[PDB]
Amino acid sequence: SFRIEYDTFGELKVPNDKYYGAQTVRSTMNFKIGGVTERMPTPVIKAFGILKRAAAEVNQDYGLDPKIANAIMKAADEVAEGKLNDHFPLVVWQTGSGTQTNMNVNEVISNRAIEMLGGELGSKIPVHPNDHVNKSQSSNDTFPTAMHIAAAIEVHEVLLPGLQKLHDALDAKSKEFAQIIKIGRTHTQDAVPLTLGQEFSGYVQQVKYAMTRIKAAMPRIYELAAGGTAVGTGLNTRIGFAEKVAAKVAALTGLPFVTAPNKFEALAAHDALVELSGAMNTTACSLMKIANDIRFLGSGPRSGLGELILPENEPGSSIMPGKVNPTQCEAMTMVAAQVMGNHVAVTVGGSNGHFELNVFKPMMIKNVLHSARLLGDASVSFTENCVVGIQANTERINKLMNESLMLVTALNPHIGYDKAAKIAKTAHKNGSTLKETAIELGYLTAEQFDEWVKPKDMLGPK
Amino acid sequence: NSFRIEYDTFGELKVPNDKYYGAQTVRSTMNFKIGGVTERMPTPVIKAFGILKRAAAEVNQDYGLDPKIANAIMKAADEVAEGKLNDHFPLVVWQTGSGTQTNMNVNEVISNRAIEMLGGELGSKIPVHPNDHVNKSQSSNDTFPTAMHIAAAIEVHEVLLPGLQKLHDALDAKSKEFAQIIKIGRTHTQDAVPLTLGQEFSGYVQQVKYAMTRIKAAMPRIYELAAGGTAVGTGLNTRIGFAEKVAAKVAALTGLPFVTAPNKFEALAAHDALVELSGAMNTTACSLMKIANDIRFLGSGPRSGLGELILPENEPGSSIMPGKVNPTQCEAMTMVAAQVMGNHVAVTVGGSNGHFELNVFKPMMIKNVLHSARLLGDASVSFTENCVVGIQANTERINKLMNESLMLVTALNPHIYDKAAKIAKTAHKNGSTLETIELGYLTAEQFDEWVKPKDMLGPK
Amino acid sequence: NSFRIEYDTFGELKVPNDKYYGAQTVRSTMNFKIGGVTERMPTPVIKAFGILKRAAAEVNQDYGLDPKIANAIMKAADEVAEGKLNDHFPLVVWQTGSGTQTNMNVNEVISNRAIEMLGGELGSKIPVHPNDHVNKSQSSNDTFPTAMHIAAAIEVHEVLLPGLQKLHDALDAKSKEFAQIIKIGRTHTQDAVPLTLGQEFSGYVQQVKYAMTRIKAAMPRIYELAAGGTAVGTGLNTRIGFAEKVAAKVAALTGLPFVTAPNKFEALAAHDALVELSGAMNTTACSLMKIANDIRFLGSGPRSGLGELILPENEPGSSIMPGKVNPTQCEAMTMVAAQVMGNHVAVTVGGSNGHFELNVFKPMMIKNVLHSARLLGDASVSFTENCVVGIQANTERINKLMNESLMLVTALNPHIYDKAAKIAKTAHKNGSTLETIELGYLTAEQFDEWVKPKDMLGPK
Amino acid sequence: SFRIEYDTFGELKVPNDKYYGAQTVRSTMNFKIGGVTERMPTPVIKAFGILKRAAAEVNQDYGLDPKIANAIMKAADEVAEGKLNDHFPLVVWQTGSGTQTNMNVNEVISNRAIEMLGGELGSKIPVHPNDHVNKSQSSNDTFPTAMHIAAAIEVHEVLLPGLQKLHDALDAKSKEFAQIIKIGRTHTQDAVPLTLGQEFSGYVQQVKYAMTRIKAAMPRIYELAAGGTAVGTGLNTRIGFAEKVAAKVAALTGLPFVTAPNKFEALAAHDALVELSGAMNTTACSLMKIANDIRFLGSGPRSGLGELILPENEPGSSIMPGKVNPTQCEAMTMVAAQVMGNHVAVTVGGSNGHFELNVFKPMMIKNVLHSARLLGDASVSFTENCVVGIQANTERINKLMNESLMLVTALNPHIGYDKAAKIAKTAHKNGSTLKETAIELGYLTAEQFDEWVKPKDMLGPK
Ligand SMILES: N[C@H](CP(=O)(O)O)C(=O)O
Ligand SMILES: N[C@H](CP(=O)(O)O)C(=O)O
Ligand SMILES: N[C@H](CP(=O)(O)O)C(=O)O
Ligand SMILES: N[C@H](CP(=O)(O)O)C(=O)O
Repeated sequence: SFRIEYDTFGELKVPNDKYYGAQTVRSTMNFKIGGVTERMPTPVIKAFGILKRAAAEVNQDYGLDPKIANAIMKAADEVAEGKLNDHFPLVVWQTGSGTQTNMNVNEVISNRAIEMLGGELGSKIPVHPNDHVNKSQSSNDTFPTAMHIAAAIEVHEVLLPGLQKLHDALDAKSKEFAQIIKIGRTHTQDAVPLTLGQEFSGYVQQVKYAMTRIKAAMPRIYELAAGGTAVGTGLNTRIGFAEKVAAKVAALTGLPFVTAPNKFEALAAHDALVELSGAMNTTACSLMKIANDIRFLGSGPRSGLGELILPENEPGSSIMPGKVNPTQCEAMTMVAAQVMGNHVAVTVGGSNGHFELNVFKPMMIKNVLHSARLLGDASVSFTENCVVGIQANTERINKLMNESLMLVTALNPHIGYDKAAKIAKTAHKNGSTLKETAIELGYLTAEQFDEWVKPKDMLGPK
Repeated sequence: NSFRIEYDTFGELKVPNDKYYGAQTVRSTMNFKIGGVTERMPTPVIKAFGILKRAAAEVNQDYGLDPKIANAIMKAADEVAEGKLNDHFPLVVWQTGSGTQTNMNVNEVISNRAIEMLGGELGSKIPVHPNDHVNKSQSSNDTFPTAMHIAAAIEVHEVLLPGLQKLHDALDAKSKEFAQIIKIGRTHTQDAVPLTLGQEFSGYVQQVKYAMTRIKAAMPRIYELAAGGTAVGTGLNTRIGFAEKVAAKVAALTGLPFVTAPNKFEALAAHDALVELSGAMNTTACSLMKIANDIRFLGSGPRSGLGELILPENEPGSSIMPGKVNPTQCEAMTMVAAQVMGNHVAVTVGGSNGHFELNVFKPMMIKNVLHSARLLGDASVSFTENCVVGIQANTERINKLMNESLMLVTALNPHIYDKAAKIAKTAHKNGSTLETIELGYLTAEQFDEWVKPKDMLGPK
Repeated sequence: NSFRIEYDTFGELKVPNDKYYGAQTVRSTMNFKIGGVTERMPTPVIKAFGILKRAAAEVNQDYGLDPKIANAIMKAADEVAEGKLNDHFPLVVWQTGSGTQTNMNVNEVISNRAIEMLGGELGSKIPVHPNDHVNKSQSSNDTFPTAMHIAAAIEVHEVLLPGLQKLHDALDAKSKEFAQIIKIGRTHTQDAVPLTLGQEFSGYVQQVKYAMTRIKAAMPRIYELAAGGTAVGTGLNTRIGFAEKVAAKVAALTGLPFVTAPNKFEALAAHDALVELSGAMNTTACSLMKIANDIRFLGSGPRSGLGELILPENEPGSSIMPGKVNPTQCEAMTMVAAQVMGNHVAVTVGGSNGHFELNVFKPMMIKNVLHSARLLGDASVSFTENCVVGIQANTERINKLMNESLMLVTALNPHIYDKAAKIAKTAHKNGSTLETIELGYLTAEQFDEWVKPKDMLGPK
Repeated sequence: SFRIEYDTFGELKVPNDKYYGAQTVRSTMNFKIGGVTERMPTPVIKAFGILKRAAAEVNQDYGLDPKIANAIMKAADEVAEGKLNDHFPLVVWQTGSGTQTNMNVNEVISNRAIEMLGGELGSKIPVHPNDHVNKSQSSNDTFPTAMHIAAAIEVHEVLLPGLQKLHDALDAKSKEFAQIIKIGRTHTQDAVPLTLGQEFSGYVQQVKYAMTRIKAAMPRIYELAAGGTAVGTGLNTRIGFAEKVAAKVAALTGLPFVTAPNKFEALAAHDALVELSGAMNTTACSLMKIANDIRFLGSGPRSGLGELILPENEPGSSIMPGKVNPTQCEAMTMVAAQVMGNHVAVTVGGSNGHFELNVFKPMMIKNVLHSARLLGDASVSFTENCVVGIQANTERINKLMNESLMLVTALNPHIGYDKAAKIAKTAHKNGSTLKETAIELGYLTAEQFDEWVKPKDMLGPK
């Protein structure tokens, strides 16, 4: 059930049902940091598939045998399509260049291509991991290329679609709640009116701006390092390889990938991952506020604010009979907190480049992909399992709004804020309504108050 | 307008005649124009340098320093320590990472003030030489870390812990005062089962008690002083016993248990103790965020919020929303909490980036630690005196909110939770009281026996 | 010693006769004693308030404000904006989370200075009333955010970007100057293949160019002003057109493309644009950490380091290690970089903690954003003028380090990597040159043809 | 291959080969945030096993049938021993109280106990998830209890043993290198001498202090919330239950667990997790410095510092023939960066408690366990695969040290620092040695220099 491969350190049993070789087994022995939970994220593996596919096709221009190139392309496609995920056992906590994973990809594509050409697994015949699959490449330019492909795909496939669904659901609710006049709260204190639609329009703008911020952080993610080789010079690669590989990846993905104009900047730093993480960090601040507001507006049902009725997805507590909780708000705010921590991890990695290579690469892409996936998935879940089903408690909203002492703000231009403040202070002290306190105080008539104090008229400038 | 003329190996320098600093300091002001006066080395570091140079001058008498000179250095150093010469320190945090510029600034000011006391000429280095006398047996590499730990320890003992002690005592007083008031608990922000306002406040008391324990637990390695390590930690060109004598002198002058760092390489190459102390203040900030934010929300209204607490009014109300008054001390405290968390990340990045024999992020690290300690201390005093001590319970409102809670039916769980859930769901749907006799699970007399909030405050 | 007497609803207040602030400001100094003078509201916020109140006064003439009063408010506001009245702002960042105390401080100072210009009595609110005239059509809730964005935009355009532009141009000059010098690359800190010192520096140039692009990309939503939202964003008790006219007036006064925020609820309830701008400065800090740290290590020695660069000497050497000179500008820059990263976390925590219609972490958020922008700007100028422009290449040392590198045998990969690895391993073990003819893989003439560093700088 | 269970929302197919029930399947449908990578960490599941075992035994004092109690204890033990890991499919990104996981544990222990008593899976007969397995408990007090048990075990079993191995290996090297005189570097510049043993003693102290800091952060992790129930009052639990459960967990683990003196503090906040994360954050700063120093000291072999020879564990690069890299230093520094980010995630969660319950619990324990595991595993790997095999390049060290211009510091007390500075400046400008420059300058004789400038004599105070 094992074959035998060798490196300069000894012989290695390799499971016969695995496409990886001696370098990968050696790497599993040397980097036992975290369990299977710490394995290189799938999107990086798939991006390596896309990248090696592109390199194999392009390398035909620079002397790669079409028969071999074709088999490498088919094997690479299987990696990209997630058919060979079980042949990647290596953790994030490896070489800072992601060398072990590049070798893992080179070995798996080599042996799968060998199998397709009816060769012997482990023979490197006729497909050699270094001479064919890694031709014109280093880990130094391929791992960054895989990071940017993986990041771009996760943003377009998961993060932005998630935020789009949340935007559309919040906007629907904004329109639905456009007529409902509620009380504003500033410093958590009773303030002047606004519509529940107006409050929700704030959330809509925040999510719209989140998608703008993420798109604004993508242009330099579309720059691929492929062609820089060891130090960015492109030593032992051919003129045009960098441009052709980038164009091939753009064609394969339908995303506007281009070669990095400066390969030194592309290898020595991952400032684009720090930039993208920063956009997701801003998104996390927006989502924390939206989810926390909805949590508190839905609080009660009796001794909270109780302005919103949130959908019940789970049965109530057995220890507090029938009690139901804003559980999607909790999942979203926990994700928001995680993204903020991930961002600091990305920042520390990004700041610690040395000369020609930043060697924090696996850690940086792990945190960026984690944040993008969590934000995308949480946005869908928060939308489908909370936002779309939110109802307004119109009776309660109307009571809380009408009872607010700060409706006397409407009397500011009519009787001055000194007299308005006396009415509010007196009504508060007496447990009285504003109307009767103003009549008893003799600042206006019952008919004047009913003309000057209409919530419907306090929703815009005059 | 009045300037004297000093020289360094780079040229002549105009030095204001009314300043005790010299050529090294003026040169440093020309080379490090990063941030305005707001970015000047914090006063506690300057004062700690005063204490340290005072200790070194006295101790150096054992190692050949003229008592006449030593005495004048001690008097001038004491003036620095007492904050009499703060205007003679114009240098910013954003200087050499060893804090060399500030050490030289201290050496020059003490030198010229001592010269003045001995009737010499300012700028002459006669008879008190900044390097040969004031900096004798020392480097910036061991003195700046010594000043950091002295400054940090004094700020913790004089500002941070006294602030938290006042907050602890005020919260504990309120816990006792509110021990009889039964309110409704909130979990997930939802109506929960009863607890006393005293019980809720006892949580806050424990958090502040544990904050003080955490800060004290982070101090033992702050009491380790680098003084004696000189350039790289070997103690090259310093005398045997100097390290122990200077530490003992600082302990005697401050009444704090300062000792020489057992490993001077660890003391110069890293400031892990500042990262540790920042971490304690970071935990404290999480506790204070929770306490201040809870009190903010419990005080919300006065009508369309929770309105359980009445917070003292310290300012007149808004003119834009007439008479509106806000939990302003809660805002100051929660903004401070957020600042401490950011400061902690700055300290961590500095702490992680030591190179070989010297960490050269020293000024940035102590600035953030002193900022956090000062803000936490001052905010704790202000939050205590201007909010906590004056908090009142809205007993009428609390009683209504608690009695009306559907989750009082939890008391019926051991008596009759399936049936309890039906009562709560029905009462909720009907806008009825837990009347809902109608369901026929108990008599009016049984409900009055089985549902007493007074009995739901403990295990049985 | 000279005091006048003002009143609020809480009592009488002594106000220094030589101060333009009033009862609200003195009350605020009594209630918010958190940090010393170092924690005072940053000057750029005060100046931005000057610009904003100037704009409001002029625009308010359309909505019934007496031109005589309006004119005096405009002159007094201009003095605030020009930094003539900085001593009349004693309030700290750690106040109300809306920045209400500072808005009142601005309203009072402009009121009393305008009163003085019109020959009235200081403290009288006659004929210029702080609330009725200077604060007309406004709340703190929409004015403080407006001041934050004006202050942030001006600091970015006047300090941060000019600083990075100088650094970009200086690095680019050096890139061109060093375009012919072939050095050894380092990956994992290990000896790698050649690149030019110009190529390495072109990396730094791109990083700074992209930093300026990132900051500019983060500005569009900073140009959105909240002015017109008043209390909760509805614009209650303000006039139609006021929001657009005030934004257009600020744009005209500053020459920056300020516009009214399309959604005033988003503008009051959150400061996501400050979190976005802080994020751009956070990325910039990662770029500058790398550039400054690389130059620090490349300049290391002069004998037992890398010693590829000769950094300008700006200070005299150490007296403790005679003549020793250090990369002090690199230390100032990397300490600033670490500070920006911490500041960013403070901004993020504040930004995440909005409640309903108002985020009340406003002063803390703008303090951290302005701190980061100022430090990055000033450090970029200082690092440029006092280090980068004067950097020299040690061509003799660079040439030795590069020619002796075992990884020049990489050039032989396409000619003869198994054989290339044997040559490197043998030369290393023997302390020999790549002589190692002995292995017999090529002739002395073939090696001289196949191994030219000049040919290893590009793809073929 | 499926049985059928019901909740108030519909019928649910439950795989017959799974011990979880309707609440768990419902939770998998409602919380699709991240894949299997985001599943509740195993140590939390195992800690739930220990906790439910303790509760079942103790509950016999308060009316739980011994027959049932015994079966619950056996099933709980299987969870604790990691025999039933595949029956826990729920993610971290659930209810902030960890309610879904508590229910998952209650269901699995219920059905496994039912199976042991020959009952029908899904019947809740005779072992009821709520009435028996969750007896005297809430999620609010059990999830915090599981967090502290999991955290304490990870610290004692993984983190501290890892740091102990690193401490001992660094101390061995300190002793081994005690005679080797190298050049100190301050600001990265050539400084005065110290032994390689002295430099390594710095690292030893940092790791010793790391273990002290972690132990100093444990006392409040040993406080268990069990007994607080819903809000901390202990409503619907029995007097003595809190103390007995804590004592039982202490006995089962051999760790000094005690009941939290204040259950309000224990439910409303997780300040102890923030405290422990802070200790691991300080540890990360220490390990960043140690790993980065060793990386740079091992740099070359020719155009770096080259003072250390690091063990080769992998074959050299094929693109740069024979090039070998400090890969364990990279794994360690990437872990250090991750711990710093995790710490910010923990801090944000810890700061955001509301009234009687902090609902960031799963996110906080995930980050704490991640940091502890990574630090522990990286410490072992860095020790075994780098530190124990480090050699000194004595020839190179001796050259770099003897050539340093700052050996003239030894002449400070003999000829004053002004004359010493002239010698250094002149020798530098002339490319000369200190000795001959001092003779040519005429500040001392060849015999005086050889007496006054001995590196052996510059290693201590005089
Ligand atoms: N990691 C690369 C070499 P590779 O491309 O083999 O990963 C380096 O040493 O710089
Ligand atoms: N900064 C110190 C020496 P000093 O004591 O002069 O500050 C160094 O160069 O290592
Ligand atoms: N702070 C504002 C009002 P102001 O404009 O008085 O600052 C509020 O109470 O919402
Ligand atoms: N989560 C608890 C109830 P449970 O114990 O069922 O998890 C709450 O609502 O406070």
